[PDB]
Amino acid sequence: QVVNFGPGPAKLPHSVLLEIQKELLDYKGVGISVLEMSHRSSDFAKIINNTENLVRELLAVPDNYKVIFLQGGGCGQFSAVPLNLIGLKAGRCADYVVTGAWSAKAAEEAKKFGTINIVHPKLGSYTKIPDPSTWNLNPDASYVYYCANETVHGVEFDFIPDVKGAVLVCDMSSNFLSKPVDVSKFGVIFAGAQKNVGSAGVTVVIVRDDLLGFALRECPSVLEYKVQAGNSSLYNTPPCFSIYVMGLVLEWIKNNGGAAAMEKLSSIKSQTIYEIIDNSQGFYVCPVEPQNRSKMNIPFRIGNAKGDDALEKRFLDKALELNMLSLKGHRSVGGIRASLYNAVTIEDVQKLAAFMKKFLEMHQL
Amino acid sequence: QVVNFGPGPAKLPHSVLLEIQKELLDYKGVGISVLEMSHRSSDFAKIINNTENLVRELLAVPDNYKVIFLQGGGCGQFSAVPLNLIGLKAGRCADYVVTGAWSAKAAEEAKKFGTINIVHPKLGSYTKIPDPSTWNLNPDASYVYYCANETVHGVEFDFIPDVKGAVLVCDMSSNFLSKPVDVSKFGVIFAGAQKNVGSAGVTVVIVRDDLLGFALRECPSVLEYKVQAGNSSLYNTPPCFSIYVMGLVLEWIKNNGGAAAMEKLSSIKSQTIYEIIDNSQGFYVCPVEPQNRSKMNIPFRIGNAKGDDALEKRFLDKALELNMLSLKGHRSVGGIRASLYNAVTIEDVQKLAAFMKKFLEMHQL
Amino acid sequence: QVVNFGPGPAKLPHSVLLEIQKELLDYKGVGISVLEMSHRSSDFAKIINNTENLVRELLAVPDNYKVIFLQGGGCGQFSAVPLNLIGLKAGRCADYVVTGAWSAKAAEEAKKFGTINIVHPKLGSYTKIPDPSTWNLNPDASYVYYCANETVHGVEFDFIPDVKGAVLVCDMSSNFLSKPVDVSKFGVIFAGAQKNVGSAGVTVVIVRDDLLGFALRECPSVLEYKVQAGNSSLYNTPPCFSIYVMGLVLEWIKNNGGAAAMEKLSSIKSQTIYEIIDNSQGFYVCPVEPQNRSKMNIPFRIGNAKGDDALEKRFLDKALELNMLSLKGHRSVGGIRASLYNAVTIEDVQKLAAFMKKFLEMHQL
Amino acid sequence: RQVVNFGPGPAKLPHSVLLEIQKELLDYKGVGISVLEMSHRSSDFAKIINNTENLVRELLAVPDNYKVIFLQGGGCGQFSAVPLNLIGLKAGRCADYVVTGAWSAKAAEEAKKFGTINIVHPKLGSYTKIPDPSTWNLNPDASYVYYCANETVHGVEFDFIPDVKGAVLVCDMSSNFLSKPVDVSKFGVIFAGAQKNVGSAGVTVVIVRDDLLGFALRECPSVLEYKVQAGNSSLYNTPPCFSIYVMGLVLEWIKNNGGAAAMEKLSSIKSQTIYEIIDNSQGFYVCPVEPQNRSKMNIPFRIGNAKGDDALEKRFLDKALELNMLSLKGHRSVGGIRASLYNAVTIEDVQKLAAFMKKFLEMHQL
Ligand SMILES: Cc1ncc(COP(=O)(O)O)c(/C=N/[C@@H](COP(=O)(O)O)C(=O)O)c1O
Repeated sequence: QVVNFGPGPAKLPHSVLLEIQKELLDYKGVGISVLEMSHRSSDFAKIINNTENLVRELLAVPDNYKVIFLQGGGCGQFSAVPLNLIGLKAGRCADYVVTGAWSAKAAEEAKKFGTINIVHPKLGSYTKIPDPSTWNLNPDASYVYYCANETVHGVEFDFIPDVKGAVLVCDMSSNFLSKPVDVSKFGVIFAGAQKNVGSAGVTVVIVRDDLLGFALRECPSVLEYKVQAGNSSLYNTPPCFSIYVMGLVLEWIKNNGGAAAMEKLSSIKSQTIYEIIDNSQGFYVCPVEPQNRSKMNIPFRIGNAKGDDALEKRFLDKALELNMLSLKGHRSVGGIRASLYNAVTIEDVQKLAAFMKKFLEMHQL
Repeated sequence: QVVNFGPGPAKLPHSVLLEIQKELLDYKGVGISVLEMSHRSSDFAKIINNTENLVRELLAVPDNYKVIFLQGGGCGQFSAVPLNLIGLKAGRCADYVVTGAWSAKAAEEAKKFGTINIVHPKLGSYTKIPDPSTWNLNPDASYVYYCANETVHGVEFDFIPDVKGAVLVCDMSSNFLSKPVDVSKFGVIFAGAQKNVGSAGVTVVIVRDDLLGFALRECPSVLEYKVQAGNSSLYNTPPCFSIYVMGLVLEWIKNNGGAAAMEKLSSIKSQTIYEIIDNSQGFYVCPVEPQNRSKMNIPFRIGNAKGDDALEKRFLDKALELNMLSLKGHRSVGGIRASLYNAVTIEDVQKLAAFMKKFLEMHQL
Repeated sequence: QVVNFGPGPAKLPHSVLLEIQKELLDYKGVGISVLEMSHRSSDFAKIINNTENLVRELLAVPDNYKVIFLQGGGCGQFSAVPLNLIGLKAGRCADYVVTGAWSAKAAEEAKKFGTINIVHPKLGSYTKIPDPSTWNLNPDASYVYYCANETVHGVEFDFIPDVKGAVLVCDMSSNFLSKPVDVSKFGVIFAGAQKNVGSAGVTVVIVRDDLLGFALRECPSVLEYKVQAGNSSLYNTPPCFSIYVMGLVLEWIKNNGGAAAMEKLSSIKSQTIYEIIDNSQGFYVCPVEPQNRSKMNIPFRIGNAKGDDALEKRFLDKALELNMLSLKGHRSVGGIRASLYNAVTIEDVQKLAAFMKKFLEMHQL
Repeated sequence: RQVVNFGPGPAKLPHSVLLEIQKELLDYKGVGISVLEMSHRSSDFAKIINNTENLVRELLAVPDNYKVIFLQGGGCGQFSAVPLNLIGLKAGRCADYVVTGAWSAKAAEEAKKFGTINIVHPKLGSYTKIPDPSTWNLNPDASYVYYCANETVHGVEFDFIPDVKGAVLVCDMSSNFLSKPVDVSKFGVIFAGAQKNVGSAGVTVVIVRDDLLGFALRECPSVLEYKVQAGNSSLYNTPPCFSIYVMGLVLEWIKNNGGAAAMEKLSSIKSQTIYEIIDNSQGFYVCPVEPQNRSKMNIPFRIGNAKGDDALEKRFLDKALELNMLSLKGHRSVGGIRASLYNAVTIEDVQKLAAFMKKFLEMHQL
C-alpha cells in the first residue's frame, strides 16, 4: 500500500527486492550471500561484468569510454572530478554552470583544487536555466561542469549544451538512465545509484579513455579514474552488494524497455502532475519555468507562491495518512516535492494525482 | 553445509543473515526497505545512531572520540589519514611501520601527501614485528602509523606500541573487535567493516576530537574527519544498507559476549590450527614467529617451507569438495590461508582441523 | 490474480469497475440505478453529453463532425456505412481495402447495397499492407473503406492513406483512442466500444456533418446517421449503461494522459512482446511484416511458422494455470494472440513477458 | 425517503436483482472478471445467454418450433427488422398494420421504407379504443399483419389475440412482455425491448417461428437478419453481453415470483387500484381510454378536466417529486400524467401513488 516518493535513496522495483530477498542466503546455489562474496571470486566477477555490460547497452556507451564503479556518492565526485581533470590544462581553471543547489555545492567543492569560475550571473532564484549563448566560457578552462537534473529545485536540462569543444562533465544522479543519452559528447558522466538506478553505496562514472592520467598528486587512489579503470573497478574492495543490487535494477530497466521506455514513462508521470499544477488556479505553484521543468522532481507550493504553511502541513499529514511517503520538500525550499524516478509506477503517480485533485476541491475557495 | 573462510569480504553470522532477509521488504513495519530508506528519516536516524552506540559500548570508546562511518574502504583511509593528519606539524612528516603488504601499501600511498619515512629497516620477509626499540621515530613527525593485523602475512600486534607519546594511527581492518582495545591510547583507528564487523561499503573511523581541523585543502569533503563528524556521518548519502548490516553484526557480537568473548573465541580457533602446524613434523610450515602469529589469518605451506604445489593443489581441491571455500592464500604469497574471523564458529575450525589432520594422515611419509 | 488479455470484450480499468459497483444502486445520490434511469431524464443528459465531450476532447474532433452513439456493434456499421454513404455518388460504388478478416467481412457486407471493388490484388496472407500506390482507386466511388487495426491478423496502419480526395471511412474498433488521430482527414470513423473504450453494447460513430442525407431508403432509422445526429443519439432508447460505462473509461483515459499517453504505452507493451518473439530464435513466429505490426493485438505461433499444436496447448494451459485469460488465438487462425488494449497495464505485459521467457527457456531444443 | 420509480422505459428493476449485479460486478461467480469484461465466446457467458433463452422459453411456454434470439437496436430497430425479414414473404411486398397508438403508428410509417403498407381500419379520431376486428380490411396477399399489444403512451392494450384469417401475425409486446401468459403458437414474430419489463436497455428479445426465416431482403443488415442470428444463436457479432446477463436475472426473478401467471394477477391488482380512484374521482382525474382496452401497464390521465388543468397538473408532479415518486410526467407528445406499473413496481409502490392521489383529490376537488 505504501507509495514511496523518496528523493534519494528512492524506491526500488518490488520485483527486484523480491529476488534480493529470495537469494539473500544462497545466491543462485553458490551457498553464500553476496554480502559474504569475495570481490576476487569468479562469482562476483560475473556480477560486476554483468552490471558494466548493462550500463553500456542501456546508454549505448561507445567503446572508447571506461565504465567504473566507485565509492563516495555523488559528493564524492564533487572532489574526484577536479582531482582527475582540472590538471588537463595547466591553468587549473574550470567552468561550472550553477542551476541549483547540487551544481552550486559542486562548484564550491571545486575551489579546493583550482580556480573555478561560474559561467553566468547568480540567479535571484533557481527557477530557470541561464541561456547557453549568455555563457562566459573560459577557452583555457580544463573542463565545463553542469548538473543535468537539480533534485532540490526541479531544474532539468533537455539538451546537451554546446561548450565549444571543451570536455563536458555532467551530474546525472537525478536522471541517470531516465532517457537515452549521447555519451560521445561528454568527457565524464557520473551518477549516484541511490536515486534512479539502485541503492546507496556505489557511484557510476563513465570516463572517456583519453582523459585518464591527468590526476593531481593529491588524488586518492580509490578515487583516481586511471587507477580504478586500470583494475576494472577492483583496485580495492568495491561495494559488492550495491553493485549486485544495481545490476538487478538495470536488468529491470532492460525488461521494461530500456532508456527509450523510461523517457516515455517519465513524460506521462511528470505531465500528470504538471497538468494539475497548471490548472490549479494558483492553488499549486511550481516556480520553475515551463521549458526547464524537471521530469524527475516536481517542487511546488500550496496556496500561493510563498506557500501557506498550515495548508501544506495538512497536505503532508493526509499524505502520510494515505501512506504516501517522503513528499516533504527539501529543507532549503520547504513546501512539497514529488520525486518520480524509474521505479515510481504510473499507479503511484495516479494515486498522488487523485489526492492532489481532492485536496484542491476541499481547500480551494 | 558451507564453511566460508573468506579473507574479506568474509562470513556473516547466520543469525544476522536470517534477519536481513526477513525485513528486506518491510523493515520493522515501516512499509519500505532499508535499500529504499532515506538517510534523513527518523527511521534511519535510529539505525546509524544505534550503530555508533554499539561501537562506543563494545570497544569502550571514551567520550572525547568521534566515531564516524565513511566510504572508500580501508584503502580509502590510506589517503584520508594523510589528508587529515599529515599537516598536524608543519614538516609534513609521518612515521610508518611496514609489517606487511597492507602496511607497505599504506605508506606508499601516503607518499603523495608528504614526506614518509619507514621506521625500521626493510625485513627480507614479513615474518615478525621489528622490536620497537630499533624504531627510529622522528619526534617532529605528525603521526605514527601501523597495521595491527596483516591479512596476507599473518603478523599481529599482541600489544599497543610505545611511540613515546606521539599520536597513534592504527589499521585494525582485519582484527577490529576481535579483542578489547584501550581506545584512549590511540589517535585515529580505522577498519573496513567487510572482514570482521559487516559487509563491504562502509569504513569505521574513530578519531580523537582534538585532531579535527588539520585537514589539507585537497581533502575531499566526504573524507574529511571534521566535516563528517559535524554531520554525524550524514554530510552526504552514506552507505545506508552497509551501516544497517554492521549494526546487526554489532548486536550479534554483543549478545555473544562482547569483545572479551571475541578474543577468547579467537584464541581457541587459532590455537586449534597452530598446534596442528607445530606438530606436523614439517608437513605444514608457518614462517611467522610465534610471538607475532595472528589469531585472524593463518597462512601456511604444505610439504616444505617453500611449498609443494602438488600437495597444495590437492589440499584445496579436497577442501572445495568439502565445501570449505576461500582457503587459497593471497595471490601474491600463494599457499593456504585460513581466515578465522568472528563469525567463523568453533565448529567451523574443527572441520578445518579434522581435515588438516586426516590429510596429513594420507600424504605424510 | 487474473490478467485479462481479452480480444473484445476486453479488460476494464479496475478503478472504473469499482465506481460502477459503488453507485450501481444509487447513482450519485439521485436515488436510482443507471440501469433504471430514463434516457429522457436530465440526469442521463449529463451522462451522454459528458461522453460526447470526452470523445471530442480526447480525439480533438472538429466542430463540423457529428458524434453519435448507435447500437449494433461493429458489424452494425458494416451495414450502416453503405446504407448511409454508398449513395453519395450515383454509381453506388465503393472502394474497399482488405488487410484482414474484418475488412474482408465489411467488404462482403457492403455487397448487399451496391458495387464493391477491392482496391488491391487479393493477398495470399494478411501479413502486410498493400502499398497505397498499388491501389486501384475509382474516381467515382462513393467512399473508400479500410480497417485501421485487423484484430485477428495483427496488421495495423501507422499512417492515414491517401485516397485522392475521396471520403475516407475507417474501422478503428480495435485501436480507438490508442493513439492520436487526425479526424479532419476522415469522413466517417466508427468503433465498437467493447475493445478499447467501453463494454459491449454501444458503437461510437464520428461523421462529417456534410455526409448526412445520402441515406438509402432501406436504411433503418436507428442506424441512419442523419436521423440519429438530429436526435443527439436519442431517436430511440440508447444503450444507457453502455454509454455510462464508456463515459467512465474515457474519463480514465483522460486522467492517464489522453491519446498521447496511450500511444506511448502501446509501444512499450507491444515492443516488450515483439522483442521476445524476435529474439526467440524461431521459437515464437509472428508472420506480420514489422512495419505493419499491430500494437494492440499480437498473434503468433509456437514451435514453427505452421505451429506446434502440442506445444501451443501446454502454453495456453500453463497460462491459464497462472490466471492469464483469453490468450487463445482466434478460431480461424489458431495459435496464440495477446491483446494489449488500454486497460492492460505494463505490469500485466511484464507477467506475460516473464512467462513467455521461461516457457521458451524450458521447451526450446 | 426511498425513491418510487414509475419509469416508462427504461424502468424500475427489482432491488434484489440490483443487489446481485452489484455483488458480482467485479468477480462474477469466482470467474475472476466482470460480466463487462466477459468474452461473448467463453463458456462462462455461454451459460448466461443459454440460461436466458431457456427462461424465455419456460416462462412464455414457447414451442420448440420457435427461435429465440437477442438483437440490438431496441424496439425501433425491429420496426425495420420485421419488414426486412418478412415483407418479402409474399411477392406483393404488402403488409397490414393495426394502428392503435403512437408506437403502432411509428412502426407502420417505418415499414413504408420497405413496402406498401396499408392500415386495415379507418383512422381513429383518438387513441382511446381498439377498432373492432370485424371492421378490419385484411389483405389476403399481405406478407404479415402487425399490431401493438400495449401502447405505452396512450394506455390502450389488447386483451385478446386478433384473428387475422390465418395470416402471419407480428406483435410488439415491449411494454407488456411477460406481464401475462401468451399463446406463442398464434404468432409468427413477437419482439419486445427488454428495458421496460424484463431488464435493462440495450437488448431486444425476438421470438420467430422457424419457418419464417430466409425471406429477408438483400438490404437487411446481417445483425438484424433473423436467419443469420438464429443460426449463430444470437452470436453473429458481439451481443450486448451485460444486458443479456441483466435480463436473465430479471427473468429468474419473475420465475421465483410466480411466473407470467402471477404477473397478470399482480398487474390486475395494481392497475385496478388506480383505475378505481379515477372512476370514483367524479371527473377530477380523467382517463379517456375505454374500459375494455385499458392497459394494466400504463395508465395515462389528466387532472381537473378532459383537456387538463396545467396548474393542477404542475402541482401534482411537483408534490410527487418531493415525495420521491419519479417519472410520473406523461409522454411529451400527450402531456398530462402517466403511471407505469411494470412487473418490478411493487404493490406497496402503487399504494404510495394511490394514497397520494386520494390525498391530492381530497385537497383540490371542488
Ligand atoms: C476490428 C473489429 N471490427 C468489428 C468487431 C466486431 O464488433 P461487433 O460487431 O460489435 O462484434 C471486432 C471485434 N473483434 C473480436 C470479434 O470476435 P468474434 O469473432 O466476434 O468472437 C475479436 O477479434 O475477437 C473487431 O475487432
